[PDB]
Amino acid sequence: AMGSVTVHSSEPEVRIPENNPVKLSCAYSGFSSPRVEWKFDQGDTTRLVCYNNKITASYEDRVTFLPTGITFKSVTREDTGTYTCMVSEEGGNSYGEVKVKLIVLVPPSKPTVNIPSSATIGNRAVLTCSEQDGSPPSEYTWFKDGIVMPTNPKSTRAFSNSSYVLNPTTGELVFDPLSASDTGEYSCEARNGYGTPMTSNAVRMEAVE
Amino acid sequence: MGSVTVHSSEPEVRIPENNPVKLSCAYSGFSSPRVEWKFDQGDTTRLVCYNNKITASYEDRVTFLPTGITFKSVTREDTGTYTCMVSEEGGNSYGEVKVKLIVLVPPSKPTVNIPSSATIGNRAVLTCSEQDGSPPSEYTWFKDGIVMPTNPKSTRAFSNSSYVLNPTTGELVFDPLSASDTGEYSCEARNGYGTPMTSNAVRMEAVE
Repeated sequence: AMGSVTVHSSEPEVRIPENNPVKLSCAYSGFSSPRVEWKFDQGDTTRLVCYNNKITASYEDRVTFLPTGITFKSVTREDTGTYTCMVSEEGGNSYGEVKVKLIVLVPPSKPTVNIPSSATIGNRAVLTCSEQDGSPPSEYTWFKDGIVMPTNPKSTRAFSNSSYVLNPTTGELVFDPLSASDTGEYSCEARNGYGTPMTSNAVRMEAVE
Repeated sequence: MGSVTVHSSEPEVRIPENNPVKLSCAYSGFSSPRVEWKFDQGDTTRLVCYNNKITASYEDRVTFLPTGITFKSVTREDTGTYTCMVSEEGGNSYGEVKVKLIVLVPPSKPTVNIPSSATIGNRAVLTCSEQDGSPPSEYTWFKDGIVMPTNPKSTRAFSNSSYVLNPTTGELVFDPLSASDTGEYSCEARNGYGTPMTSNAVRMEAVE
């Protein structure tokens, strides 16, 4: 006795920041005695949020349950993952699955930087930025005397005599050769599109021959 | 031999760059003496006076006397031991005064490589150096401007720190690095001459 069924979610990609409650919708139809279950997924971790129309152990405190979805009370950057609703028909004639994606927003924190005081004119010169609390991740913006770093060193700018390489997601800034011209107060802001972007410590650097 | 003497009023001369200076060498006991000066520093050795005459490389600046060699100007090149050498023609007698010269050059600004950050726990090498000053530089580390105790421990307000200093390498080395070590570092270089130059203060943070 297979019936023609449906399982979908108004919000295929939810987004909300830390601590606020949030509902995850899952509207299904075609089912006479359905068994709804939610499961969690991120990286290699996978644990059930709802099992047997009941919310599992680890969530009852915060996570409530409905024919239409799971409502929370608060979240954390732990909950950032893909939620998979799963409706089956008792006995198992029919079965469907909506896959909702959650992003828990966390503004970026101050980036730690390792600009070194000096480096020799000519050899490689690795500097860095990183932050690690902002969700989504940080995109980094290098400065020099406060004048934003052109991801492109060559071409028109003013920077076209500098030998660097940037990386908006590693923050790794790498000179090669290092030039006398590169002496400057370096820094970097980290923005993830959320909250306010944090700027690191400006660190002067001198090219010593 | 006949009985002779060769000495110098100034066994260890000291004077800074560009000023003229005389090197004395008063000798006695010699009837027809052949005075010659020779230069020495490290592995370089070249004659300043040969055959009672000043050699090629010096006539411009260096003049000659029965009592010594007068200059007109010096450089940190001339910093070395000068050896006067009087012999008696034919070679019956012979003596030698050994004068030491130090040409003074104030210290220049020290280059420093304090790194922005380091991990709480592992080794943390920072540095200072200067290289124009003569005599050499003795270095003085600071932290928030509070002079570095060559001995971290030994009840100094620093016992909790784990560093090692070196007044002549400038090498400052943490091990372990502690959260406590976050600070605006710098160093002055003094060689006892002129004015001591202070490097760039570089803040440093002990992360994770």
